[PDB]
Amino acid sequence: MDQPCCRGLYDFEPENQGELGFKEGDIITLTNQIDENWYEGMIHGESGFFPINYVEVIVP
Repeated sequence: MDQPCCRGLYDFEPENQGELGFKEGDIITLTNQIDENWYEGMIHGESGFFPINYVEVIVP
């Protein structure tokens, strides 16, 4: 039982299906993944992917 989290350094509005939208300070709960480049998780009530180059995982 463990669900690591991360936080976006820069904001971004979702424009492509499958991706996850968020802003600065937005904490996302990860528990999925696409590849070694972009991960996957959910926020509030939606799922999507978010490359590490846009967030900072708090819990490795």
